[PDB]
Amino acid sequence: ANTNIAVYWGQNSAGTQESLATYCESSDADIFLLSFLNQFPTLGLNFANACSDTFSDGLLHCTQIAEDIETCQSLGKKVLLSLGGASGSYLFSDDSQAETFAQTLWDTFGEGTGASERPFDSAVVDGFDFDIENNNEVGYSALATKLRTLFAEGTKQYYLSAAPQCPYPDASVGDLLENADIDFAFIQFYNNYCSVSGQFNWDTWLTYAQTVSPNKNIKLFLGLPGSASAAGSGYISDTSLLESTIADIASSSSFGGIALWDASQAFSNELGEPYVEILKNLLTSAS
Repeated sequence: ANTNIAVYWGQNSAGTQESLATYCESSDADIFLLSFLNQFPTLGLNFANACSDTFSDGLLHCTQIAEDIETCQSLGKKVLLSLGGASGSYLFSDDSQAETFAQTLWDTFGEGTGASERPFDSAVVDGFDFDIENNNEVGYSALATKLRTLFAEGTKQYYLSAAPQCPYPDASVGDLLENADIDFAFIQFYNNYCSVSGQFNWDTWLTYAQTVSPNKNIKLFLGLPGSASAAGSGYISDTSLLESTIADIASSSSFGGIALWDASQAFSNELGEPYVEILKNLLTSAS
């Protein structure tokens, strides 16, 4: 499809973040990226105010999120766990360490049967997003490649995504995007020279999809802030500009839709219609 909306959820950018299920029951969004597994290989999660309980060892234990992942999935939504963010608390030393970690993710969050503490109990994520922000690329391609092998053990389709910023190549997930099979790229077109109103470089990303990406069918997403306060710059309130941008980029099989930072912002920002709704509708109208 070229009409999907992806939203990050978990970090409460707007302050007023509601439960994950609240957004899945909205109908404006299709893919939900839980933000974030912010610490690894030694596991640590952070979902701002949305989960506070822990196992004895301090690892988050999130029964409401677990319930909500299942609700979301019954409603046809996909829910991926996003690795990374701005914490500064993750790194792989090498490919072998990252391959071990694939097994860890599978057993902790996927359909793996290896006995592990499960932050989401019997809920099973639909895959993983790589929002690596520390400019260290080691291991992610090996991790993604190993995950693909493990997914065959499961009983549903799994997805891998990455969240580069628009400068190409990306200094954190470039190697991953060039060397692993990735379903979705949620490309950040703001806080950078290549934003929509700057020197918009969608063309470069299209070249990447068509000629570099191991998955030729990878779907590129226009990543935007969900409100004026969701990022320093790059918020687009001009609906004519949104409309013309979508018209330009929807013209290829590589266009997947729009990704938004974050749900709390895109759902609550009204212009008096929720911003996420405005975008969902522009996508379907272009289709």
